[PDB]
Amino acid sequence: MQILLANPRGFCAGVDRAISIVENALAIYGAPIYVRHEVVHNRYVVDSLRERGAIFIEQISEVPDGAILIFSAHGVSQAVRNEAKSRDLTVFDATCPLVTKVHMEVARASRRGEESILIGHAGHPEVEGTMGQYSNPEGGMYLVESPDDVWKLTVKNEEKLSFMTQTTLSVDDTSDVIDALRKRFPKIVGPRKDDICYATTNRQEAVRALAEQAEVVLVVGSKNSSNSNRLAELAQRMGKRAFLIDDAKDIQEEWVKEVKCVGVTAGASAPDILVQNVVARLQQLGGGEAIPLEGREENIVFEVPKELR
Amino acid sequence: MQILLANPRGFCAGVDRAISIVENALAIYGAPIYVRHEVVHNRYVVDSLRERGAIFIEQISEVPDGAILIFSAHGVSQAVRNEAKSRDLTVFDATCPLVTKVHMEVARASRRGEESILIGHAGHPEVEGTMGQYSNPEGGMYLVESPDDVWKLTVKNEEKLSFMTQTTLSVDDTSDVIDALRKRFPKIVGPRKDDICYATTNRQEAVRALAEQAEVVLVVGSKNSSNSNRLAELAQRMGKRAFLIDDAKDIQEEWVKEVKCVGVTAGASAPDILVQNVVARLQQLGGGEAIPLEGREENIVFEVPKELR
Ligand code: DMA
Ligand code: DMA
Ligand code: F3S
Ligand code: F3S
Repeated sequence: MQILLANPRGFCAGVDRAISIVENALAIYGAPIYVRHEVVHNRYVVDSLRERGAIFIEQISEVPDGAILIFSAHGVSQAVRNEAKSRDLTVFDATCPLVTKVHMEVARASRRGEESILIGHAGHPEVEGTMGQYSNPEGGMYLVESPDDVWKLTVKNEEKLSFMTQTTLSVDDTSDVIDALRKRFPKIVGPRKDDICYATTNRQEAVRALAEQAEVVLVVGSKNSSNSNRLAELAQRMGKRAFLIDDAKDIQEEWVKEVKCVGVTAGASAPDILVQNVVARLQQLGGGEAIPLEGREENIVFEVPKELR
Repeated sequence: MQILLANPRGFCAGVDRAISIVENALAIYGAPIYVRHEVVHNRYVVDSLRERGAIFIEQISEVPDGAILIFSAHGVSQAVRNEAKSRDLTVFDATCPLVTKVHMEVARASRRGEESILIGHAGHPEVEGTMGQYSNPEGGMYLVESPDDVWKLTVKNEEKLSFMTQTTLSVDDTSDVIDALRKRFPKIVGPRKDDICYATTNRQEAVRALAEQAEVVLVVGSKNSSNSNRLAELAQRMGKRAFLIDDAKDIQEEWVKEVKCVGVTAGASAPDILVQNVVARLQQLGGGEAIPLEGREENIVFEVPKELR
């Protein structure tokens, strides 16, 4: 059985920065360090940090006074940010710069009292944080997940309307939502294409290439990782059995039973060590040396705040 | 005399990467290493690299077969890229990712055969490279520098039009041109605001804050550096005497005599050592300890290609 590895795969710049922020905070201030929401959606990373003294909570009311709190890479609403500010807490923001970018556009629309539409998945922390940047009652902030949602949305004034998107969506599905938005609201303004980040776009391009060669695709990533789910979904849509797994232990023999070529990739929040263990398991199951496919080279790095070096 | 330092100032992520590409190529392959055009618009940087074995040329035809060629941070046209590709040369592209980003949009428009308008300064290498991404004869690629140029522009189809901008322009001036574009071509499409990079936006924001306290502003940068000139221009437009200088040696006593507060900043292509030397010179001219102003933190880094690390 041939083992192919998608390229690029794994850690993006926002995730590496976010994890480093927590690790450095722990090294500088020692345990415990509070983090609002899993720093990144990866069980291994979260479990490891917890073992190191990090405490993950969902609400600021779960954080003691005088404590150190870090916002996850997914970002937080202004309400959450203000609640933390009103509290006696030292705050470090690990929100990815590319999520913050969208936040600023929403804040701008809110200040102008102009309505905005966000394309994203309800319930996701990034959506909650981004929609949470809009506060002007005279305007409006709406969420749409599909063309159907666009088809039934009504706004106060479509002459002054803008849109933004979640950073980890399916490039193809989002394109369809945007087409619908422009057909429905011809005067709507937004980015050239979307707010989907480079890492998401690159990994989806990479898994598409992997899928046209592999019969089965394994995506290393946790169940609550949006970008990871989109990778598995993309492969499945291409007619390939694709599985989202946290570690090599989740691999079932039947999945690669008599398979001549299996492909492996990883979400933006999955550590390389997990991929290495998955490859080792596949090799125990008959796979040969892992072959990395040629791909788009990534060179972006986001540094931790000087205050945490 | 009080010395204030703008923040941020100096090296951006694109320049740091570009210089590192030339330095590492030299370290790995040794001299000579050929570079098309100045890697960055800074006399000191170019002179230093030349002293290290880099040979700056104007046309790829000046480069011998089997040699190593590097494209400057400003980018190159498709014609130049294809010329190098057909040659027996090892090519490393130091084009800044943020310039490449704009290149991609122009190529996209050319593919669709839709006309594009670039806001930029004629003669600049970045403009040459970006307009050089448009090839479709059925479309069109136009350059505009002012609102006036927009008023006089004639296009084939105003229904299918898009715009892009140079990365180092004046944020305020470009805003004026864009306002004119949308007023003239209501259906024109483009980015939310412009293609001015974070570094340019941040340095202009920083010099604005500096000029509010300083009576005189020294901008470290070469005469052919677009972003550097915009910093000096911004300070001068605020009513402060501004000087664009290559190094401490250019400082004239008369410029700062009796001056109570002098501010110092540097363009994206100027090394920090030059700023340190300028501060030293100002100190022997009566200046005190240099005081860094508080500013927007930058955390972006662009790694050199894996082959050159
Ligand atoms: C945009 C972002 C913060 C990505 C990090 O990956 P993740 O799996 O932790 O988050 P997501 O669920 O958005 O893919
Ligand atoms: C966009 C870019 C490559 C900036 C680097 O600075 P530079 O002085 O070398 O070039 P520019 O003339 O565009 O400011
Ligand atoms: S938005 Fe940021 S954290 Fe990762 S997947 Fe995208 S870079
Ligand atoms: S476009 Fe790139 S090289 Fe510097 S000034 Fe801007 S980052």
